[PDB]
Parts: sequence; structure tokens; C-alpha cells
Amino acid sequence: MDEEYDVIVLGTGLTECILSGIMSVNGKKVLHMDRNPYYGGESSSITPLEELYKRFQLLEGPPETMGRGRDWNVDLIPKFLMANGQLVKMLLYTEVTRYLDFKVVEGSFVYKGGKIYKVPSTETEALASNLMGMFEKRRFRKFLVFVANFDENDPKTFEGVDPQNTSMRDVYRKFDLGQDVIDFTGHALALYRTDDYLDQPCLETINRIKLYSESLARYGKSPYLYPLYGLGELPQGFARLSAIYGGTYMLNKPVDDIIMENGKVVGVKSEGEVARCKQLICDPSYVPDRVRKAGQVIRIICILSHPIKNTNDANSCQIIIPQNQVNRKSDIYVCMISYAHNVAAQGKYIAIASTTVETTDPEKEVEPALELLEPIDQKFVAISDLYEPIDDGSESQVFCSCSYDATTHFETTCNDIKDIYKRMAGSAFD
Repeated sequence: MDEEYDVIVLGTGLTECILSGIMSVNGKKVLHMDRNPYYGGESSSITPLEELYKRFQLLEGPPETMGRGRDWNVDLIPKFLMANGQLVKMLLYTEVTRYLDFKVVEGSFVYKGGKIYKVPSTETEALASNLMGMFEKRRFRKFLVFVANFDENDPKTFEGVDPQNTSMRDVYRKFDLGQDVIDFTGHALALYRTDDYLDQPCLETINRIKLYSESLARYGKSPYLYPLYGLGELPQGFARLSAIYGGTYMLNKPVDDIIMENGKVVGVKSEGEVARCKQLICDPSYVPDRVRKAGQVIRIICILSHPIKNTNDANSCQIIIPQNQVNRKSDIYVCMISYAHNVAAQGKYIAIASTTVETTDPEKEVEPALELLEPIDQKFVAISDLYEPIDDGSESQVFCSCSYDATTHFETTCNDIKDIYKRMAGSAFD
């Protein structure tokens, strides 16, 4: 290593790679290291099918029926991007989009009463939905038109509501929408994880639903994007971006100690060598004593030889199960991709079910979701601990990221990246 760098990054997970790229684009001299022999950290991709069976201690290799092992690219933590979301804008800023190929996710579904239904975001879809009865549908149709016309710059578009004071609960009441419609609207449209929004000003929720509608994409597909060949393409594209700027990426390089003493600040020692830096970015595994355990998530990867039933034979999809429909305090998510996004062999599908652990039998908690996929060829169970920083980085200049939660989209990951950028640069990412 060189004698000095502006920033040193430890770990090649999604958050770190994105932050690294922004820094290089901003004119910083960066060193990026990882102790592992591969890219991705916790959010890595298993490139050959044989290896996945190995990582899960299954001595019997892949059966004949799974096809060509090289044609599989299994992400361990799959997540979709909202087309007009902020993460995509971060990708545009750096220009890594010059190396990625995005393909739209075919469908978006929600669970209600034991069955899955398409998520309606337009007036036409509302009127066609099997989710609601004749009269409620109509009321739902009014709701969407209200959201579609809302313009915070024109007080006439409000409907006697004060965007900054009227709660969303009052808005649901104004249209007389029942509990079941609220479950799917808050959770599958606005994309909240909890019901805390109910007692907060309505404005935010209005803009969130607007975002879903606007992210549209023709044919009536969905507002989600997923890269061809999977998420593994991101670490690859960024590494290529650093080379343009004269940045340095280094794999299989252990970190012996994070140098820092009095006013904290930093420096890093690897294989005897020491490199100086002004700021440091890292994931939790590099600073066990500056982190606290926030819980656990279960993720079960299922290999299927058939599309999920009750979807119109979708080649990829997002399915959300609100906590309330299954008597839980946390939602269950299921996302599926297949050979259509080039991550599985011809005719094969990959469905990943996830949620936050609440009981002493984590595998039982996911039964609701697994039932939807039933004839399952092979199952791979994985439990992870979640960590969050104790230190914000003010003073110390050590900026640690959070573990990836159970959600199947990038909202919370994007929030973390923005928070860290703010703490680092001392201003908001504009």
C-alpha cells in the first residue's frame, strides 16, 4: 500500500461499494480492502451451483435435473430497486449504470386472507381487483384519484386536509377504508414495515404512494428493477469504476488493527504495513466493540421447477405478507427470480422467503410463505444476526454500516448510505 489515502473502506458489501464509488467520483483518493477471497461480504453471490450445496454442508452434489451449474448465480441477500427510487439516482451519479443491465420485475403481489393478489395502484386496476368488494373498490378508486391529483403547492387539491397535521388514520377514515385495505396499502404500496405512520402527518405517505405509481413501467408490470446476472454485478462494476479514478481494490487482505489513539481518528495495519487515512468506512464485522445486536433474520432459499401459482406465470415477482394477516409483529417477504434474469438454469426458479425471528422455532415462522411455493425441489436455511453501530463517527471518524434487514427492496439500505454520507461530509447528499 501507499503511505497515505483520503479514505479506507473495509468490506465489499453493497453499502460500502456504493459509498466508495461516490467518494472516488467526488475526487477522493481511496483504498478499498476485504479480508475475504471474494466480493460481497454478507451480501455475496454464489456463482457455481456446486458451491451452494457445499456452503450448506450437503455432500450430495446438485442432481441431474438442476441443469448446468455454471448458469446459476445465487444472491444470498436478494433485493429489488424501485425504478424512480433514490438508490437508482445514486447509481446514476457515479455512472456505474454504464456496466449494468436492468430488467423489470414482472409482478407485485400481496397476501390477504390466505391468498395472494396483485397490488392495484391505478384507478383501472382498483376497479379490477379481487381484493375488495363492489362498494369498497369504488371508495378505493376515489382514494387513488385523490393521491394522483394531490399537489402540495396548490391548497385546492387538498380536500380540506392539512398535509402537515392531519394523520393518515384520518385520511383512511375520510374514505372509509377498512383494516384489510389499510394492511395492503401501508405495507405493499407505501412500503412501511410498521404501522407507526398511522399517527403521523399524511404528506409523507401520500408521496410514497405517488412514487410507486410513477415508477410504473409499461405493460402493467411492476415498479421494480433487478440486474441481469444478479446483485453480484454491483461489486464488479464498482471495482471497474475505481480503476478509472486510480483507486485501489484489494481482496484476501486481512486487517490486523485499526490504528487510532487519543482523538480517535485513524490508520490501518495489514500484514505489517501501515497506511494512513483521514476517514474510515466499514461493516460491523470489523469493529465488534463499536456495535450492538439488533436481532436476527431467517432466510430460506427455495429451488422450484414451476412458477408460483396464482401469479400469471410470472418469471419474477415480489410478494409481501403484512404482519397483521398472520398474527405477527413483523412482515414476511418473498421475492423470486429465475432463468429470465439469468440467475438460474433454463426452467428453474429461485424463491427466497425472509422475516425477523420472533420465536424459538424460526423455521416454523416461515410456513405461511413456504405454503405458497409448496412443491419445493430443495431448501437452504440461513439465520443471520443484525448489528447496528454504537458510534456515529463524529469525533472518531469511523463510519460503520448496519446489517441488511429482512425487506426485499432497497429503502432501508439507501437510508443507511445517506445517513453515513451526512455524518462524513457534514451535509446531505444533494
